[PDB]
Amino acid sequence: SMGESRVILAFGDSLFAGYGLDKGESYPAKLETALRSHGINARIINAGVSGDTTAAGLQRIKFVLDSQPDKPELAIVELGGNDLLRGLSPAEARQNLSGILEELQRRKIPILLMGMRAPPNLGAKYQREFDGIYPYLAEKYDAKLVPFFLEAVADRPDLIQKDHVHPTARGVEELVSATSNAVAKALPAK
Repeated sequence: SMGESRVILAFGDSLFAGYGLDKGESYPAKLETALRSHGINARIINAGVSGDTTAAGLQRIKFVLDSQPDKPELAIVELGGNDLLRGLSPAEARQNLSGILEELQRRKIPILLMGMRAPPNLGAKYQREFDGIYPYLAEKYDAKLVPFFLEAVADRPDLIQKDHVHPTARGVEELVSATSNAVAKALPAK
């Protein structure tokens, strides 16, 4: 094919950075290769930063854009999962994401928003509020939306890395039942 590659900014968190994966296995790298099958030669800027919250993304969006030798022709924005992990306000996440999208819109950079979904641990009230920020933002900022970015792995635990293992409250009881003898034995008798 003719011509320089199309520049895409992948602006996100550990899901773009490729946490736990080897070189070339991250989503932006594999997406770049897959776009060849759509007739596209892309250079995807991997601006994923592990642990980035929406506020962290807002803090760096201008710097990331100003650092580019070639202006992005599309920005893919994938943030909010870390806000969920910290239990942070969904309203503040929406406000922070709004600031990111406003900067992209100012520069006339098209936006694709990757929708994030809350797990049931925080409760239905928080989950409904968090999930709704993405369709709201896509409408407000004329962005295309992938409603549920992680949908394709949602029912596939075999496709999810084993790393953090946080017991549930019932899981904690299981650990206590298995380890209390050892604790009692390690404590000097009174």
